[PDB]
Amino acid sequence: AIGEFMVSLPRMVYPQPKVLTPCRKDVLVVTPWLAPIVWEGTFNIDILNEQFRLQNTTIGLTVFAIKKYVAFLKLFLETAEKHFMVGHRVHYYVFTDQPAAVPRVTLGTGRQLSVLEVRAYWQDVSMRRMEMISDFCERRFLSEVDYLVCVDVDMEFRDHVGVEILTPLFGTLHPSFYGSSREAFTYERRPQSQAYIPKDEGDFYYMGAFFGGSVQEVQRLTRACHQAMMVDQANGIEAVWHDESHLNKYLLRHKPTKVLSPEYLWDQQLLGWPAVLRKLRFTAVPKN
Amino acid sequence: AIGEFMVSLPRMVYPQPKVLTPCRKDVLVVTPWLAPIVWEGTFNIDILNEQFRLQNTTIGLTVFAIKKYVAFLKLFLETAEKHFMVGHRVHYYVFTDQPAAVPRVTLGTGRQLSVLEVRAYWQDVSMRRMEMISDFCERRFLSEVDYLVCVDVDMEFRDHVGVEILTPLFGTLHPSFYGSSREAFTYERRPQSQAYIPKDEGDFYYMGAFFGGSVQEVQRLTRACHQAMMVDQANGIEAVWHDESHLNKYLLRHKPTKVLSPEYLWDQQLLGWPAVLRKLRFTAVPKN
Ligand SMILES: O=c1ccn([C@@H]2O[C@H](COP(=O)(O)OP(=O)(O)C[C@H]3O[C@H](CO)[C@H](O)[C@H](O)[C@H]3O)[C@@H](O)[C@H]2O)c(=O)[nH]1
Ligand SMILES: O=c1ccn([C@@H]2O[C@H](COP(=O)(O)OP(=O)(O)C[C@H]3O[C@H](CO)[C@H](O)[C@H](O)[C@H]3O)[C@@H](O)[C@H]2O)c(=O)[nH]1
Ligand SMILES: [Mn+2]
Ligand SMILES: [Mn+2]
Repeated sequence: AIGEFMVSLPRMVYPQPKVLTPCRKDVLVVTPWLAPIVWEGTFNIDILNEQFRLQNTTIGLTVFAIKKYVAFLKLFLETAEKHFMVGHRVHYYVFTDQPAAVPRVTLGTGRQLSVLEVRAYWQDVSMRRMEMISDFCERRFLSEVDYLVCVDVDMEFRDHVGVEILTPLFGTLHPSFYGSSREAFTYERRPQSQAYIPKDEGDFYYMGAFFGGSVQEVQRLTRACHQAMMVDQANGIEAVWHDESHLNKYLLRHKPTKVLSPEYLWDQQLLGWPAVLRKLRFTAVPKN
Repeated sequence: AIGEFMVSLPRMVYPQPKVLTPCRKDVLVVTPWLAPIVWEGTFNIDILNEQFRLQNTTIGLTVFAIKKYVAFLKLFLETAEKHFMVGHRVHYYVFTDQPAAVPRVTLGTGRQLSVLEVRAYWQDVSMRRMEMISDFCERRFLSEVDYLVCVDVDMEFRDHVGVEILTPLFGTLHPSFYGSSREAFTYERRPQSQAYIPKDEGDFYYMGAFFGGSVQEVQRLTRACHQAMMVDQANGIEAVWHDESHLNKYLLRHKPTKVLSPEYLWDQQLLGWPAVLRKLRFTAVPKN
């Protein structure tokens, strides 16, 4: 449950936070709109686990595995079982055109998986994830989970991804652009697109492969992006990076209440393991 | 309004936040439970003003001026008009035993003041602020304001205090203890008190002179503190720092969603103007 009466935390013994000692001096840990940017060292997971378990939090995880991408499900789900929200209630929603190709993955207690069949297939395909999350699953998600997390399938968990990410609305810093100036961001730059962002605007470049929030906020985001993509289709334009371009426009105009660092979306083959990353949590798998 | 549909921000031109450049390297800007700690340099007030004005936010400010403390009202209110939530809707609630001693202070547009008469007077006096904020003003605050801010009167505003503070629940770092280790904090240490905190617990020492949040969360806090103070009275014990001791116990067990730095509660006569304070926003007036 979100927003409901919160019982007291129990007594806990942990290191005192010290006002004159930053957790991290090498990175920005809060946005200019006072949203935490989540890096290792910024959170005490024991405190957060307590807070979220006291609310009996349920997290939904959506993932699409259409056509050949069903091959990625086994590693995705098996590593999610090792690293994603362990100890919390989790409901996986696997959207696929091949229900029989979903691997039988053994789940920990308090965790469940639903296979949701969708159509095979390009413009309706580009809008598929945003449309599916909003238009068709609206009522189900509201009844079943407190938060939704929406990720790419061509990925594996290598380390902890937990309740530190949960908040009304979050996006994730794209691993290729976190050091870039805004003029270099690959936002949609054509004013004829609903995703248009001028060269003097932009906070961050968020990747389309990991976003989430409360069910209400995720449905707001996905509905807005779906509607904007439909306008573009009607006007004969497709944004340069498809749903990611629209996600970036949305998060510019509706600031996220947390931002995940690139620990949460990394490609080691492409980008190595820089000093600023203490953990590589959720990482690209080769898709050639 | 809180928690309601949020319209898009307009286009804004402002400096890009840079991931590899902290706003502040000299202080902790986020707690281990991912609450921002509000210091100058951590927020873009233009973004925040936009967000809160788009919600037509109304802020209530409670202040008690009983017996000789009515003398502090003129400077308190006149400086609040210069610095507190300017541009936003503000409702001052002045609780006093001398309604006729409230100074006639000229208010900016969209701002109003209500004089609420209370009894003169020691144990019911110690609980007065927490009881008054909870038990008697519950319905009125819910109908009239979105956030409540609860402050001492023996104070003046010298610089901006604005919507950067607003959040479901906040406390303020006590200016005398922000560099102290938790064992040195003047928490109530007797296990016979409801305010008891052992020497190995505690995040911060919050001052009783500036706390706030949403109306719901402030009523939860003030009700809990009032109830705990009544238990102590029944058991023949008064906590070492009265309502502040109880506030500290509450905020240990119910973590605040922002923490205000000592910019927001300072005594220059006692503590000077240290390098870590870029602004002195709300400061002690002599009360001899
Ligand atoms: O045949 C398919 C194709 C895709 N998918 C699904 O879509 C997800 C994104 O695609 P991909 O990972 O290739 O792109 P990335 O380059 O890692 C991710 C980026 O590029 C996309 C276009 O390829 C979009 O622009 C997206 O917005 C952006 O983030 C993929 O993980 C699957 O869950 C599927 O199930 N079957
Ligand atoms: O005759 C009075 C006495 C008080 N008040 C009201 O109470 C507020 C707190 O008291 P004070 O500022 O003296 O204490 P400080 O030392 O600045 C504040 C601290 O000490 C308190 C006891 O004196 C409590 O322990 C409190 O919890 C703690 O923060 C004061 O600002 C007035 O709004 C009033 O209206 N008439
Ligand atoms: Mn991908
Ligand atoms: Mn005072």
